Parts: sequence; structure tokens; C-alpha cells
Amino acid sequence: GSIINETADDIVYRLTVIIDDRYESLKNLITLRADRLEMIINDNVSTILASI
Amino acid sequence: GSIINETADDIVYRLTVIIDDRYESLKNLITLRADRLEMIINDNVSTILASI
Amino acid sequence: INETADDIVYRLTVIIDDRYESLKNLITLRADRLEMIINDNVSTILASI
Amino acid sequence: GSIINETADDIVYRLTVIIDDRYESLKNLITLRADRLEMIINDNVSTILASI
Repeated sequence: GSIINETADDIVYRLTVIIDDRYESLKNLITLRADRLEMIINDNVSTILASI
Repeated sequence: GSIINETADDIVYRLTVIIDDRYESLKNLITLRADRLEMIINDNVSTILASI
Repeated sequence: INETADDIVYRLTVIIDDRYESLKNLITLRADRLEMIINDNVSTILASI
Repeated sequence: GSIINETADDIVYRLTVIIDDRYESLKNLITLRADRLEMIINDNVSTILASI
């Protein structure tokens, strides 16, 4: 494409990679922490039920 | 010509779509995990209360 | 050309900030709600035995 | 090296800084709230188990 069109594509591409990377990191963190909370709750409930 | 202005507007438009799409995905994920935890907590507490 | 770059950066910063604030508010509100639900349920359990 | 490439690099760099800052802030908030939830759940479960 033209010089200006190619440059626009470059800017959008580069920032999309940055945005996607940060997005994936936050997604993974939220999933990890929520998954751990469910794991803890599951184990604790089992312990409570076994104790009374 | 007006191509620089139009290209700037296009860059902002394209990246707005990306930014908003990732935002919506995170918003939905956080809401889903929160709802899941609330349900798990309420269900488990009901079980506990009925067991003793 | 410098003014165009500034305009692009400003406009996208405004949008990024808007979505950031919304996520911050969501996380805070949902976390606060979960803490309340956990404590309320625990209070019921303790008062039950 | 050119003004066109320097401009693109400028836009990408400046917005990357903004994106990174917001990302770190959200990361820290998620970590803080998840840590609090684990503490509250642990505290409460220990209280329940010590009470019966």
C-alpha cells in the first residue's frame, strides 16, 4: 500500500500486539486467582462438613 | 490533501474497536467469575447449615 | 505532523482511561460484594452452631 | 531512519506507556482484592472450625 497506509497499519499492528499481551496477562491473572479461590472454598467446605 | 487527517481518524477508529473488545472481554470475565463465586458460596453454606 | 501524533495519542488515552476506570470500579464493587456475602454467610453459620 | 518512522515510533511509544501504566494498576488491584478475599475466607474458616 501507500506510505501513509502502511505506516497506519504498522501503528495499529504494534499497539494491537501490546494491547493483546496486556489483555492476556490480566485474563490469566483473573482466571488464576478466581480458580484458586474456588479451590480453597471447595477444600474448606469439605473440612467443615467432616468436622460438623 | 486531507489524507493525514483521515488516516489519523482511521487509526483511532481501528484501535478503539480493539480496546473496547478487550475491555468487554475482561468485564464479562470478571463478572462471570464473581457470579460463580457467589453461587458456590451460597450453595455450600446452605449445605453446611443443613448438615448441622 | 507532530500535532497529528498528539491528537491520536490524546484521543486514545481518553478512551483507554475510560475503560480503565470502568474496570477498576467493577473489580472494586464486585470484591466488596463478595466480602460482604462471605461474612454474612459465615455469621449465619456461627450463629447456628 | 526517517520522520515518518520516528512519528510512528513516537505514537506507539507514548501509548505503550499509558497502556502499561493502566495495566500495572489493574494487576495490582486484582492482586490486592484476591489477597484480601483469601485472608477473609481463611480467617472465617479458622473461626468456624475452632467453634465447632
